[PDB]
Amino acid sequence: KVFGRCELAAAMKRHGLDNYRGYSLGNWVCAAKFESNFNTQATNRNTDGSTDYGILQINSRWWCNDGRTPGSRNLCNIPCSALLSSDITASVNCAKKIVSDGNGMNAWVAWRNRCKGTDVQAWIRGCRL
Repeated sequence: KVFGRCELAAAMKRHGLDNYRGYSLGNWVCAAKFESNFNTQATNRNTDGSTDYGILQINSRWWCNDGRTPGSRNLCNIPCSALLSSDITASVNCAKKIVSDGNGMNAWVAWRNRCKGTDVQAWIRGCRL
């Protein structure tokens, strides 16, 4: 599913992402924009052989099992395919684990390069929330 901007903000809020670990909703929406362009089915293969999955491009080296990432872990205890659902529950639950890990949202490189320090509130402006 390709979410609308406000539609995803509402879904993220419903699922408890607003100010999770102190990161406002705009931060999460901005990270989703640049990671996946709001497309739950986004995938992208990395040079190391891992793959990024879903709206928040969660990676198979640590967080999910795809069966093809040697040496990897599955710390969210989910198949990576769960991260491609129209229902963002699995992505959210795993993202909360990730953002709790130490480096906050710096775990998402697109967030650190394109969202961090910006006026992220723009991403939820106008939305019925």
